[PDB]
Amino acid sequence: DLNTLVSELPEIYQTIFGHPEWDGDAARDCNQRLDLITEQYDNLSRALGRPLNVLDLGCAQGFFSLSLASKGATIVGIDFQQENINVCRALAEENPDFAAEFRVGRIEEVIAALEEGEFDLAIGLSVFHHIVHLHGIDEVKRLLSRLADVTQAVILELAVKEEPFYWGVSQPDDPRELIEQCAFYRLIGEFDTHLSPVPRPMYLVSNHRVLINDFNQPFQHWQNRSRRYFFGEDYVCKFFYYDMPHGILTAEESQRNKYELHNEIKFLTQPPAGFDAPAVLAHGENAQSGWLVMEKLPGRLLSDMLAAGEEIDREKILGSLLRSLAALEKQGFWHDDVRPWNVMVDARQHARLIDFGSIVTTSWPTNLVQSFFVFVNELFNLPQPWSNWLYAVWQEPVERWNFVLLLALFEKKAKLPSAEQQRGATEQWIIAQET
Amino acid sequence: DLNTLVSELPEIYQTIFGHPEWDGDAARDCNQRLDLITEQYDNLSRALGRPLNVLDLGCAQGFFSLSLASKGATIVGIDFQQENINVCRALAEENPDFAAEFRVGRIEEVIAALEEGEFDLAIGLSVFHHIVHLHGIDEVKRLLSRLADVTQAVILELAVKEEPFYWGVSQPDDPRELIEQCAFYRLIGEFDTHLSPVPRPMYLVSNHRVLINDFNQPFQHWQNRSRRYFFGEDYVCKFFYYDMPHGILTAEESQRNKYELHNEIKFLTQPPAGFDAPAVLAHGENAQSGWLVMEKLPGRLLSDMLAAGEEIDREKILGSLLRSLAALEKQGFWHDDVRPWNVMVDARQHARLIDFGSIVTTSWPTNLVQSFFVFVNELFNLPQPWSNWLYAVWQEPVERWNFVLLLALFEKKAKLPSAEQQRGATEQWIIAQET
Amino acid sequence: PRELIEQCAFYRLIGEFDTHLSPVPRPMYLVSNHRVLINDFNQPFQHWQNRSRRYFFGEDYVCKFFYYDMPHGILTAEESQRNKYELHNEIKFLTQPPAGFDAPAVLAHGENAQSGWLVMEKLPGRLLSDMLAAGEEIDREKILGSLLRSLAALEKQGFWHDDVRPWNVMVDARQHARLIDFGSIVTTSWPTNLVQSFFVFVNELFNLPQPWSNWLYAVWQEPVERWNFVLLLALFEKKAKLPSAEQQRGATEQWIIAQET
Ligand SMILES: C[S@@+](CC[C@H](N)C(=O)[O-])C[C@H]1O[C@@H](n2cnc3c(N)ncnc32)[C@H](O)[C@@H]1O
Ligand SMILES: C[S@@+](CC[C@H](N)C(=O)[O-])C[C@H]1O[C@@H](n2cnc3c(N)ncnc32)[C@H](O)[C@@H]1O
Ligand SMILES: O=c1cc(N2CCOCC2)oc2c(-c3ccccc3)cccc12
Ligand SMILES: O=c1cc(N2CCOCC2)oc2c(-c3ccccc3)cccc12
Ligand SMILES: O=c1cc(N2CCOCC2)oc2c(-c3ccccc3)cccc12
Ligand SMILES: [Cl-]
Ligand SMILES: [Cl-]
Ligand SMILES: [Cl-]
Repeated sequence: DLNTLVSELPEIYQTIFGHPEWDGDAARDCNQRLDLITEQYDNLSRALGRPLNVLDLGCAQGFFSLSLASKGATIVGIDFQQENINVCRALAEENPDFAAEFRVGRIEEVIAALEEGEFDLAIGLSVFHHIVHLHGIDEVKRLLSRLADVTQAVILELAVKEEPFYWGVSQPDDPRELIEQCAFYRLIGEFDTHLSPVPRPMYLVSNHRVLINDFNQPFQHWQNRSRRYFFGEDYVCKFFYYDMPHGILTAEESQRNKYELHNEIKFLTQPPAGFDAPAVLAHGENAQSGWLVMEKLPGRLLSDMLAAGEEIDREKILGSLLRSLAALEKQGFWHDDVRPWNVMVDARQHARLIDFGSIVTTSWPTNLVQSFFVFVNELFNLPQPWSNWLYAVWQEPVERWNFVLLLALFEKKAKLPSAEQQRGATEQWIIAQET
Repeated sequence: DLNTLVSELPEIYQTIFGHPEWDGDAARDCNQRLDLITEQYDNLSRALGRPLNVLDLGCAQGFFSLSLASKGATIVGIDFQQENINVCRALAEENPDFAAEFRVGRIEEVIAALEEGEFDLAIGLSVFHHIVHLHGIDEVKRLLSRLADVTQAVILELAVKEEPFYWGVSQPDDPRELIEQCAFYRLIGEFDTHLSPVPRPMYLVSNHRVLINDFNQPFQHWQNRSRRYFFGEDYVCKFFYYDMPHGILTAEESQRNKYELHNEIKFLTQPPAGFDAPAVLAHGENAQSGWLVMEKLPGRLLSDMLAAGEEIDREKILGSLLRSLAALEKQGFWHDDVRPWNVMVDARQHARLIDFGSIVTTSWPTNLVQSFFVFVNELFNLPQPWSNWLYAVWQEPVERWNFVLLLALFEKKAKLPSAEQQRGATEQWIIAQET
Repeated sequence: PRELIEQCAFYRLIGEFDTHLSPVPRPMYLVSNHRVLINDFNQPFQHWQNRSRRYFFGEDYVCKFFYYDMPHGILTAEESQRNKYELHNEIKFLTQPPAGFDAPAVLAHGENAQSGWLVMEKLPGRLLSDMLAAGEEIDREKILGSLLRSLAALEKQGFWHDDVRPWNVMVDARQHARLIDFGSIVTTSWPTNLVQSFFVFVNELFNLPQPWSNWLYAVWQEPVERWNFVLLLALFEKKAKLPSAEQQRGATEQWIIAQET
């Protein structure tokens, strides 16, 4: 009988599915977490085009398991207390069409035994802090990595050290230390536990997909540490953290990240005429982070080609870059931050800027022209006619320095007088000194 | 002045009796516990026919003490904080007709000094976990035993390990480990502490009385471990636990207990004509347990008589049992589970079944006839004419096996042919093999 | 060293090397969580299951992988040798099946000192033991008849299966059953013992209502030299016409079978 199985629960942690006579007794009503979890279930189910297999770790009285089985999910619920599992099976028996199984088992053993592809979605709500408390942080991170490795998505609600209880003392400094080794993660909500005023963050995590409410796609590789890049078949997703764990970002740096991304979004959604910019496939910002999905460009980053000493055509790289810098300038745009790590080189040795967070609209623009000289020097130090080019620019009154001029003198550099035949000289040492 | 004594309380744990200006400040309102405690006070007072002497251990600000003294109880309240006792006496002085005394003392010392008969009822609400936390579980069990030994009834509210605080870690696995050595105990409610979402069970416990809301009587002995039997002057109370501590019962076993008792109740309240069944004096079931009070039968259990090798008349035991089995069968009833531990033998060597939880109403009934053969063998291996009896039954087509037939062949067994003169033979080895 | 890898899905010792530090060589293992990597058959699998036998399931194959050499006390000399014998035997049966019996096609096979493997076409359905445990609905008529029909066909060609259990039988969606573990196939009062355990099988499958009990009772009346699978199948097909067991003495055989079980 259910009355008996319920009374024997050491704790009525969750709502008893379909049995509201216990809602007043449940530690946690579960409706807020459920609303968020069903939404993420729908997203991933829509993306995969089918009902999902769901794993529920530390599933307690089965509420999220049954509730998802109710929407047509196939669920396995795991808990290490026999009493919790007894209630789960009795509830599944009241719902014989739900495809729902429950097992007494330890989460550590189950994760060691999972096979990639068995489950699309795993949920682990308020369970891992127990494992943290007994096995430590490193083991939990490896468990969580493997859980992300073998599913499409993981949803975690994580207890935090700010909670007032003795076990809080064993928690990482920040719940993100448990998951930051995973590829993709995004805070999706914050929940009241009824134990204290400190809420628990809920995270959506994946080692296989970009899971953004608007764009749900596998990626095949990813790279960095408060910016992440996910590479899919024809996209790059640029993911910025504003809110970072630990001392990582200063107020200042969070705000630059935010500003740079907002700015990249604004530039790319309304590019200037005369400039070829990557198409924007999706974008969004929230308190913790912001993201931008773009069409993916071919080639390698210039910094890589220089580090991994691969062969480069500096004429073609400089000319193509300068041509775009001049086109930009004609429309009243400039790039603050022209560096080898911001430039991509395609197979035909043509270059383009890739980080548009540093695009600005307002002795301008002499400072930028100046650092471009440095850029040129790092790119190589200067042989003729490159040195002749720089020397001609140095002879210009300063109010004439701009990118149209830089480009025009670059295109005629073979006809310009020989710098080493003049005094000359100076400008050599100035640029060399910044570098 | 009371204002002062109250402000000096380290904690306003309870409502200040008669002073509602502090109800907003009290940790616990106490009205829910009080409602339950007054009800149990009334029951026991009605059964003893007089006002009760009540002991209140760790009585804090005196609320339950004063509230019971208000209904005419004589109360002694004990607490080890001077501040709590100061408030208790000032409140008793506002109520000079209440027969109420308060003492600063330790619960451990007070219980060591109690004399049986001084107090009818003791209450210990949310106090013993402190003693558990300092002296351990074994000492607390002995304290609780002695408290049950020297009173008629004890009411305990017990903290549990599921509560979120550091001291929970010192608690038994299950609060019932503190009391299960006591004879009678029954969960009567579950209370919100305002420290957390985990409620505290309240237990009614006795080493002298069956305390069932409908039947409140001394018992003189008791026996077993999820079934208990209390023996009073003309009753047996059969008490079944559905909800047990620890791994004790499986879902399966709780449900059998429930079903068996429900079934015993249904059979005994409407017995078949032609069968003499023990009269039912009271019965009830709830989530944790169920109980049945019956008139008490004379004699000893057959299993005891066999173990303690006391002398038996197998003819009279078998015939009288068979006669009742046949009468039952005629009315469409059978007993699933005819064993020596289910049979009682009176001084005239006549036997009767005592456990009717295994009574059923639907090749039936061959399996039962079969195990009866085993029963017969355990009871003894077979000399003549017993073996001749079994051999005759074995010769019957199976659709004819039933208890009327078993009884009829048993009564004529001295005239039946000699089994050892036939082949014979088999059936000997079959039964011997189950056994 | 296998404790370091046995949690991985697929692993196979491929050699043993001299380190020049000592006379003790170091094993080399090939390990995968995604592919069956057998020198002759190299394919992804999508799931796997058990603990000295492993099963890998790919799109149209099952790979059956037997360990002869196990870590720790796991297998006795005896048990390694049974594993070896059972797999060798499954290979020999399946590569030359009897006419009149439909057997899974063999896609690859091999044995070495540590282990042996067999890749077969994959059958549809669920294992009978699962359907009984996970109490899913079954047609015992169709399961028993189809099984018996194959047991009789086998017997006609001089083959028997030693070990007919729910965990050795697969049931397709049309409730038709087939044997799946052919390591227990034998070629030589035979075959009474097997007929006997089949009675137990029948009982576990359910205890017996009519006409099932009538079927068993008829068999029990047969002189023992007549017990075989052709007979079992023939009496099973006519069980609705056989006399009622409970109208006879009867009786015995009920208790005998019930007692083994
Ligand atoms: C705080 S509750 C959370 C229950 C449920 N996940 C929820 O949030 O609604 C933690 C649950 O995990 C279970 N649990 C804790 N550690 C576990 C482990 N190592 N393996 C399996 N279950 C565990 C406990 O039995 C308990 O039901
Ligand atoms: C949590 S409060 C409960 C008060 C009261 N029984 C109630 O439930 O309303 C525990 C009380 O027990 C008292 N106390 C704790 N340990 C004690 C001991 N060993 N002897 C006497 N009093 C004690 C404390 O002073 C405190 O008033
Ligand atoms: O469109 C892009 C294509 C790439 N390439 C595509 C092939 O993989 C190597 C990187 O990278 C981009 C990056 C980037 C970020 C980190 C490292 C390297 C490149 C930033 C913005 C846009 C792109
Ligand atoms: O009416 C009854 C009388 C007794 N007797 C009465 C004298 O004391 C010995 C037991 O016992 C009963 C038991 C029982 C339970 C445990 C042990 C022994 C008996 C169960 C049900 C009914 C009765
Ligand atoms: O062809 C087969 C198909 C299957 N099925 C196919 C679908 O997955 C469930 C198992 O299983 C087989 C097994 C087996 C081994 C372990 C568990 C269950 C089955 C053994 C031999 C052959 C097969
Ligand atoms: Cl957690
Ligand atoms: Cl307590
Ligand atoms: Cl704490």
